[PDB]
Amino acid sequence: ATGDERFYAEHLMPTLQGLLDPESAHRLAVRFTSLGLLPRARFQDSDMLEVRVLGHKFRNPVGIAAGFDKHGEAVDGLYKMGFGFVEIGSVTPKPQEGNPRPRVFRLPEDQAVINRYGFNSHGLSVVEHRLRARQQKQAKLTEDGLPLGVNLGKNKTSVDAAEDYAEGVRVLGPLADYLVVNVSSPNTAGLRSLQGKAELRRLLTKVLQERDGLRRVHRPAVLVKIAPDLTSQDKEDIASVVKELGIDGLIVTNTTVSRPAGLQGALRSETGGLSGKPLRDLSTQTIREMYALTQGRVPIIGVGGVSSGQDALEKIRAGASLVQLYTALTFWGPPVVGKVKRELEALLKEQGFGGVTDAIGADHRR
Ligand SMILES: Cc1cc2nc3c(=O)[nH]c(=O)nc-3n(C[C@H](O)[C@H](O)[C@H](O)COP(=O)(O)O)c2cc1C
Ligand SMILES: C/C(=C/CC/C(C)=C/Cc1c(O)c(Cl)c(C)c(C=O)c1O)[C@H](C)O
Ligand SMILES: O=C(O)c1cc(=O)[nH]c(=O)[nH]1
Repeated sequence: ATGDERFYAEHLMPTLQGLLDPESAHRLAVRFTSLGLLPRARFQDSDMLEVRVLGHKFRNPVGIAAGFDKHGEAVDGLYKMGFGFVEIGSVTPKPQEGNPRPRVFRLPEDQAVINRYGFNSHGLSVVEHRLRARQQKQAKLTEDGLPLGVNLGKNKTSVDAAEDYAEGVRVLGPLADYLVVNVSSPNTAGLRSLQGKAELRRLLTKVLQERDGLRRVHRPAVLVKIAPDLTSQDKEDIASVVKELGIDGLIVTNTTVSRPAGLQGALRSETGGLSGKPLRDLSTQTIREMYALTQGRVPIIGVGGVSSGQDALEKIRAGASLVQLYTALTFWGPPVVGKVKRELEALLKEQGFGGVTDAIGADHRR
């Protein structure tokens, strides 16, 4: 390990967290990142970490999960941090405030967070203009193995969920390498019901028609982000719809409304989605299930509790082609990105994989 990793993890981050409420801390993190005020990213990505998936090259398989940069303000700073790809959002069609404060909570004893933001969003028009200001810069980044994802949500008061997602495809689709249909936020009433077979089929048919209507150079992959709290029936149904419609991939998983036995944080019974270590293995097992149900033919972005190279490799071996993290960044700071990549490379070598690609779904072939 490096000195930076230790300093951030043991001293700087815990000290700053002791001084700032979680939302203020988040806002400062976005601001600092957007301005490029970050420790020097020492880790050079090796060829072993390159993944080709979703019609793109990814320089490394470690991305920033949705919810950190909700409004597309810090994309370049996130690449500077060493992320192989950036996902922004969720973005709603109209601007909306989200829930009253406080709405984010740290569980330090669990290395977890609970949030109930409720899709606070600058809205499609603001984010569209923000991305347009760097659209050609992004085109070059994408070509150089650094793709951009855009995660779409729906407004609280909308009377037509499918039309909300359709508007997101039309407005932000042309600026994204991939789009995410987020039907798994636990913080918007009725949203998770869109994961049901009939609702999902209707919704995704509309989303895919809108995507297919975009010009070729502006036509993103479409992925669906799912909950960790689905029944076996729900998962079978999602896999069936994914295959029927030719959905490009899955993001597995969002936060959990479960509260695993053993949580110690004083704030464990706050309403919202739980992220970080207590989610890790629930997410891994959901990746494992979804990979098997889709016969390994549908790319999966694995997310939930990734804080180390071992966490990343477990999700990759379970069937993820790429991974994302968020909560680990909140505890360990920017050095966690290089840490995960360096550990992942070392483990791939130790386990006799030629690269990340060889390890994808390896557990299913044991
Ligand atoms: C504060 C916070 C805000 C989030 N906002 C979003 C969001 O807007 N859209 C989304 O799809 N996921 C959102 N997520 C979920 C993350 O993208 C990710 O699925 C989840 O936190 C698991 O990863 P982690 O354990 O590495 O944080 C959010 C998570 C947190 C902690
Ligand atoms: C350059 C940086 C300075 C960070 C200062 C700080 C105090 C971060 C903790 C933190 C939290 O405590 C919490 Cl609760 C959240 C949600 C977030 C959400 O992002 C979060 O970043 C970052 C590391 O990129
Ligand atoms: O905005 C939020 O509350 C939010 C959205 C989401 O998809 N996941 C999450 O944990 N929080």
